[PDB]
Parts: sequence; C-alpha cells; structure tokens
Amino acid sequence: DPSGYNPAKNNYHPVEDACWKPGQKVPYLAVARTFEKIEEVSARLRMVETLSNLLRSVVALSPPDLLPVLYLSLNHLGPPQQGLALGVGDGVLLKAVAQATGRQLESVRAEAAEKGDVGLVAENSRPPPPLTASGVFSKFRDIARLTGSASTAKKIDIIKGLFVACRHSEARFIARSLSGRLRLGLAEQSVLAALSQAVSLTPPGQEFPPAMVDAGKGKTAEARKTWLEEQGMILKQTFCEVPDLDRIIPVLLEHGLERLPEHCKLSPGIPLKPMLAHPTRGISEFTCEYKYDGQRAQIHALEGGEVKIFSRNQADNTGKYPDIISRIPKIKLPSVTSFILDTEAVAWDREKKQIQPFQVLTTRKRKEVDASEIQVQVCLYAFDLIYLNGESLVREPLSRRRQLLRENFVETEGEFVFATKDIEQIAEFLEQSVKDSCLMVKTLDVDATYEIAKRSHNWLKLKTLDLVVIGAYLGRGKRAGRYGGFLLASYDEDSEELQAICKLGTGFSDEELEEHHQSLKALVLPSPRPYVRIDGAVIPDHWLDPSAVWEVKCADLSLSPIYPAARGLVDSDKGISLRFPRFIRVREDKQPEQATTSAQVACLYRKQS
DNA sequence: GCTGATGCGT
DNA sequence: GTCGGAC
DNA sequence: GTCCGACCACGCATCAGC
Repeated sequence: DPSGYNPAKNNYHPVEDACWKPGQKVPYLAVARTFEKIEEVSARLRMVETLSNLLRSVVALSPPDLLPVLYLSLNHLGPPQQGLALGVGDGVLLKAVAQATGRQLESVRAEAAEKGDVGLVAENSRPPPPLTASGVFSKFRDIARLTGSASTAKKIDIIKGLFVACRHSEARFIARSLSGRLRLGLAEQSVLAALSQAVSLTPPGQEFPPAMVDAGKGKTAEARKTWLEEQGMILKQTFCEVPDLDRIIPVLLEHGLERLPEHCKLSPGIPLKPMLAHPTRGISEFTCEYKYDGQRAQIHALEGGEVKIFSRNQADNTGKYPDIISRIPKIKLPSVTSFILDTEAVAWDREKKQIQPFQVLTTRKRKEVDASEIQVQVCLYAFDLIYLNGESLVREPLSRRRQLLRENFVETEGEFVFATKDIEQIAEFLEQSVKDSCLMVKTLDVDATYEIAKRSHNWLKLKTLDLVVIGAYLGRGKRAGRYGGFLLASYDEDSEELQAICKLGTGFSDEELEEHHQSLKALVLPSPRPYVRIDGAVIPDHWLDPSAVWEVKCADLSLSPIYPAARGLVDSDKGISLRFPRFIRVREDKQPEQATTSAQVACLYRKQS
C-alpha cells in the first residue's frame, strides 16, 4: 500500500519494499512519501539514499517512469533549452485551492501568508482515481503550454483536478511544486548523486526477475564508497557537458553509466553548464581579466552555419540577438567550422564608443524582429573557448584555449573584442576596471580545465550606508514565524520625510534576526507614520516605529522606478535603490536623525558612472 | 485596446 | 546575484 | 568546501479586468 511506503528503510528491497506492482505506473504518493522522508531529515547523505531507494524501484519495476520522477524531484518541466515555464503563481494557486474546497479566498490567503507554505492550506482543507507520477508530470507540462486568453481559468481547472484527486500528503507537494518552492533540501547536485547510486546498486537493463539489487554487497565500506563516488563523477561530468535529462536517461538505460561518456558527449547546439567563480577576499586571498558587468552568452555554431546563443542557465537566447547571428563570420577565420565560445555581452553605444551599464542591456527585447528595430547594441568580450572544429577542448589547459581563441578569433571594432603577479600592476588594472566600467582571476595551466564537476567555482572574483527601518515583512520557508525582510528608508532633509530605498532580507544571522525580532517587537504600529513615504514599494506586514538604524552594504546605486529615495535629485521621476543590499551591523549609537540622507544618496549615485 | 498585477529571468 | 545553515 | 534555500532590484512579457 502506497499509504505506508517507506524509502528510508534499512536494507531497502527495491522489489519487495516497493508499493506498486511491476509493470504498473508509479503512484505519486510513492513520490510524495519519498519527499516526506527527505524533508524529515537534514543530512544530505540520508536524503540521497532515501531518494535513491525510490529510483531503484523505478529502475527495476517501472523503467519508463524514471524521467518524470527525476523531473518531479528537480521540480522542473524539462531541458532548460525547451523553456517550458509553468506560468502559475500565488494568486492562481490559492484560487485553485479555494475552488477545490472551502472557497473563502481571503481565509485561504491569510492562512498561507502566516504559514509561509501554501501546501499546508491545501492539505488541511476539509472517489477520484489515484494519482500517477507520469500523469501528474503530464499535467504540469499541460499547464505550462496553456497560453492566451482564458488560460488562467484553464490552468485552475487542471490544478483543481489535481487537488481533488490528491490523497494523504499529495496536496502538499503538488502545491509546493506549482508554487516553485518545493523546499525539499534536495536539488540538482544531490539528485545526480541519488541517480548514480541507484543505477549502480540496481543496474538497468535487467530481466523481469531482478537479477541484481544491491551490487555493493560483495564490497567493503571503503570499496562501496569509493566505487559509488567514482561512478558519480562519470554522471556529473557528463551532465555538466550535456545538462539534458531527456538525452542522458535514454542512454543511461541502454549503455549503462560506465559507457555514458561515450554516447552523451559535448556537441554544438547543446548548451553546457558554464564555469562559475568564487568570491576572493582580495589580492591576499595566474591571469587577470575584466569582469564586464553584462550578461553571459554561450555562442554555439554547428556544422552548416547554424548559430545558437545560450545563456548561463542553458536558456535559448538565439532570438534575442539576431545581430550576432548576422555577424558571426566577421570574427571566425576560414578554418572555423564548429566552435563554442564563452563571451559576456555588454551594451555598447557605437557612436560614443563607450560601454553602457547593465540596466541598459536589460532593456532589450527577448524576441527581436531584426536589427532595424534594435536600439541597444551589444558588444562581445570573449574570454574562453570550449569547442573548435569537431574537437572538445574541456580537458585542455586555459593557456592552450587562449592561444586558439587569440589565433582563430578575429577581433572586430565595436563587437568582437577579446578581453602577472605584480601587486601594484594588478591594483592598477583593478582600479582601471572601475575606470573602464568593469577583475577576473583564473589559472593558466595548473587546475585550469573547463571541468565543472571537479570544482563548480574554481575561478576567483576580484571585487556603506546607514538607513532606518520603517517596516517589516513576514518570512517564508526557513523564515516562517520570524521576520523575513525589512523595509529601509533614508531621510530627506529638504522635506523632512523618510523615503524608502530598498528591502533587506539577507546578511543577518539567525541569532541576529531574533535580536532584531525582539528589539523591534514593541515598535509595531497599526498605521504608518505621516512622515514616512514608500511610493510604490510593498506595504510592510508590520509598520515599525522609525527608531532602528542599520548599516547596509550594496554593490551599486540604481535608478529605481518604485522607490522614492532621492526622487528629483538625479531623475525627475525615478528614485534611487540599492543593488545587492545586505545587512552588516546595527548602529545602536545612532538615531533616525543621524542617518544617510537622500541628498547623500544622490551624491553617491553621481560618483559612480 | 489599455493598465495594473504579476510571472519569469537576469 | 549575496547570504547564512547544516553537514 | 559543498549544497541548499532564505533573500534582493529590475527588466520584459503576459493577461485578467476594464
């Protein structure tokens, strides 16, 4: 009976300890029961095993259901290049739960807001055939394909049909999946670890009578551990080169995991997971390049001239840059017939020959008609090469890939322009980075391969205000019960009014948050003060008496179309907000009068470009 | 047809 | 993107 | 160090309600 399925049992038998007959479809409660045990523990090694147990039974009883439960565990709808967006938010979900039972949208809303989880409302609310993992996944994609008018009403009917067919704790995880907050403590890295362990303990491609169930029986603890970790590296590396489960799982079920690297290989047109960077504390904590504050572009080109542009998250951005598809042969030499460059596109004013900030680049359309309607032109600063003429260059060192790019890449004016241990020299380039409106520290030969599975962020990144609190927001998930965010403001000396500037939801410890919770508890106001102005920011759940001064760090100052801070001092209709805000400390010495004035905020914004 | 609310992605 | 927690 | 889920501002794109 799936009502008592336990994938966290000692000596889990993939065939006996299951809850569905072989050949039959996997019930969603088996998935819901597995999620309930994953969220019940905290150690990832226990989460990976519990999830792996279900994957064993799936890989032995219902093989074709493996891709759905994997995508259902990832809370994804398919490959990232497909772009299947669910298009369901809080309002659609709560309205679907209201029509599912009880009605009273306000009661459904206010309960979930304090709980921080809509799954508890849909579950605790007081005939249909049982739910299937494939069927639930098929309806998730059916919801994502619904577009046009009356699409929301069509989505609600599917969600209503799912909730009425839910049993036990199925309404919890369907509501969390549709809300995009599965909150399971398990994600992409651990899913792969559970998949690699499952196909190794219970190998795929066996007869109806399961021949092998626990292939680690004839090994010792050090052997099984080493054997499982070596096999996980084969899967994780291949996924870093082909992050597409619709392509790995079919191969993984026929050729096995040991032969997976031979079939699923790096190929143009298939986006790969890119190289990330870690935060370097400074020169105290090797090539150095500019960190162009723009958007990453993975330019692919297959055999035949077909060009495809992908983002950092393997999203298809080919249609967003028609100006690049019609300008690729201007940089590749005659020997180039297949290549994958790693470049960071940045907005460029061809007239003034200057780089434009990140805000100007975000004003481009996602589906551009042609270059005749494109106003914001982009410039490409290439920095790495992964593919070249049918040859994968992942295992090659960084110094070798830079030579091939600097040879075959032909720099063109305005578009294609490819981007020592002397401390004073490095400080000049770091200071000239801000000067040229941009540092990146990367290795050359030692540990300088494009292998994301060895280290996800093997690169290094070379890169204050005092505001008052005026409001607070109720937290969600791990912040339920306490305060999740805070509304901050500056003081306008000319008009004597607090002007909201940004929200604050990071930088404080759990102990520091409870200190903020207790210190600002008695300052709860029923109505906002008359000398407080927020413009169009989110109305705080608890209006607080202006008395607490916090020091906040941020990356940049940006013209805010919603915050009233310093409106009229830099733009006639836009205020100023903080980019990447974060709590630093509490200024118990200061009062709201000794705070960063809006006149000072405008001076900070003029200092930066 | 427009607008605000909002979903999604960066 | 930044951040802290748990392991 | 790794992995995860809290959280941020801001842009386009979408669509119900008008």
